[PDB]
Amino acid sequence: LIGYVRVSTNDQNTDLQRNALVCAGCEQIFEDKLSGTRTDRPGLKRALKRLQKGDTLVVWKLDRLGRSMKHLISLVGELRERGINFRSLTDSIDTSSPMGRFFFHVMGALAEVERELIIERTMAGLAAARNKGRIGGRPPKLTKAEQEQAGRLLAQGIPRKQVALIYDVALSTLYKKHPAKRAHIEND
DNA sequence: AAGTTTTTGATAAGTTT
DNA sequence: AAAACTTATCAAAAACTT
Repeated sequence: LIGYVRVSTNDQNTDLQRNALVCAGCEQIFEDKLSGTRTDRPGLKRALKRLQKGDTLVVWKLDRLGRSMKHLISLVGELRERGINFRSLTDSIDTSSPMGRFFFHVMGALAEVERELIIERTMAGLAAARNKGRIGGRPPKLTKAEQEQAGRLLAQGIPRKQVALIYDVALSTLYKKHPAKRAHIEND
């Protein structure tokens, strides 16, 4: 019984989603913009607040919409959470009551596969690029010639809280050998 | 742009002469 | 034995790739 509208960037395809619900017999308007960084609902972010947690929702173009990347499915599954579903017209996407709900409930929950295998496709251009031509991981800032260097420092007269200063390693790295000073258990 | 695989690093898990 | 101290968990990372 609600109502929402999406903007792309031009006022050309705005009236397409605007008065698109002009007869949708809604009750509330929710215009917004994307001009900024669409990484934080750059428009009408409180529509989910003052919403009828009991009755259905309203929005129509899942096309031009914030709906993006892997997350577009992650949190959108909050409809089934409260008391709504969907049922626009531009895309008569089967929804509304259980007719669509439990018919497009395994379309967003099973939507895994839609890209769940891209977990392999993506690993293709990587598991291959690997082989012997560039692994693809944090580049070592410490050189092998400078690693074994301390192989005889603190073995002739060098302490601990001093061996590392010109190197400036870390606050957990350094020690990667035999014991040092009593007591155990990590944390970093 | 959703990933790895290495090789990394400031905060939180831990005693007894 | 209280917190010194060397740990083995937790992000961000610079390298890269679908």
